[PDB]
Amino acid sequence: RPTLPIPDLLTTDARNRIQLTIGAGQSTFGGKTATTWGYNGNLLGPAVKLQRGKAVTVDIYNQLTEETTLHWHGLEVPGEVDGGPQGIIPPGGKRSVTLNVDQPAATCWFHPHQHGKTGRQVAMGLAGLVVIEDDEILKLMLPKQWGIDDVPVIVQDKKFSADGQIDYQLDVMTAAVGWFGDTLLTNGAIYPQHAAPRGWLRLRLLNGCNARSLNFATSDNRPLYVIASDGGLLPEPVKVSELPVLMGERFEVLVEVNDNKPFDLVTLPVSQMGMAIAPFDKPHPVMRIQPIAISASGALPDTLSSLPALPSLEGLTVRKLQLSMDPMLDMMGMQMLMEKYGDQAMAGMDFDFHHANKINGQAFDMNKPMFAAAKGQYERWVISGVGDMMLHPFHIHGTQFRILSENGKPPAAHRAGWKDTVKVEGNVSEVLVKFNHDAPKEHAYMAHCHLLEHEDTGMMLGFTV
Ligand SMILES: [Cu+2]
Ligand SMILES: [Cu+2]
Repeated sequence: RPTLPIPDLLTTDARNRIQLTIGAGQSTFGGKTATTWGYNGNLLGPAVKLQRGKAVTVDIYNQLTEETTLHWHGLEVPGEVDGGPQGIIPPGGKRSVTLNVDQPAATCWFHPHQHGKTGRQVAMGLAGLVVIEDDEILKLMLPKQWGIDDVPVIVQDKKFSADGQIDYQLDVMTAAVGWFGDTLLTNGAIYPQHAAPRGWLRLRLLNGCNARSLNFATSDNRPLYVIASDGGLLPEPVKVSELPVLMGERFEVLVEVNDNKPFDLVTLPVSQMGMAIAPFDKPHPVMRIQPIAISASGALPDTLSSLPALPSLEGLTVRKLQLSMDPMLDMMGMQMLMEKYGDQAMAGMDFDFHHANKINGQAFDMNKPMFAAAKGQYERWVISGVGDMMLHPFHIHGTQFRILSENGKPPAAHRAGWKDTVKVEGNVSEVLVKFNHDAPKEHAYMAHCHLLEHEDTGMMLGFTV
């Protein structure tokens, strides 16, 4: 196996600046070359490291021949630096943003948010990481050797043309069910291996797929200790045998490397339209873990953090957000899916498409924020997928929120801490959300489905603070 590539840990320079160059290059998948995009590279990006309470200025150089934006998914920052569809960086141009980090330690990420082209731009290779650190987390003695026992794991699927190029399309099928492929990448590589010291291994898992949900496990069924979610440390570790991860969600887990036998991190088949088509109809290797006898001292603490209590529900503003899809889109999309793949496309399951996906009866309008949310006050947002059968990992910019109910039930323990994404699929979810920073109509916050093709075809709204 190839060794697992490790995104460079990128810190501020002497003048508190960081440089990111967005550019086209070449990558190789199964010996066949593909044009790919990356941040400071051919593909994917670095891990930008940030400290709570410390400002940094990021200089962003768009070296593509098309417009793009740069969104910091998970970051509690004003709209002005949030990099939504309004944050155009012109081809060949430079834009600088100041990030004043004021949130708990977490693994966040960044990616484009170009109007109607987010799916393509992510599919082409653009994604990076954000490692936020604070006073508190460094006291825990968690594994911390970057790329040795503290390893990022960005898992993505791609579809390739016969000639080896990435095969991306926003068409009627993918507008309905999302863009998905038959090849799995782990930090850009096909089934790589990582050499992990005996003791404890920390994986910072990111589901960077456009539309594919994942469910992580190990090949020999050893447990995963979930220590962190989108927005940071849980109160204490949650021990699981498997870990579902929605598009754009991050979890950090520890895995015990307690002997010398190699094992795989795998993803288990999911029940989501399109996603159980072979070879994802069976458990699928993500990466091979090879135990090695080199120095490590990371540990699993009993107690990780203390989070605030859920706010009292009494008197909070409630906002309804009804997710919907044009029924003509669902029919045609599911029709083209069967025409392409056949029966397996429905395993586990019991006309201008460009504006067919909606929230509150409206496809995204960049010039029309849907509402003004309060600043510094909890609100209760109620997001409903009643009426359609698709999966909608619902993401809200400018915040880390608490899940009160997820798609019918109180959240699983490992999902009860800080989240920026909530599952919506045929039912209704509730979040307790607070915005610590402002966003004017000219640089509004987004709230949207993170199934990228849904977002690109209207399942997004803007809101101010
Ligand atoms: Cu985001
Ligand atoms: Cu959706």
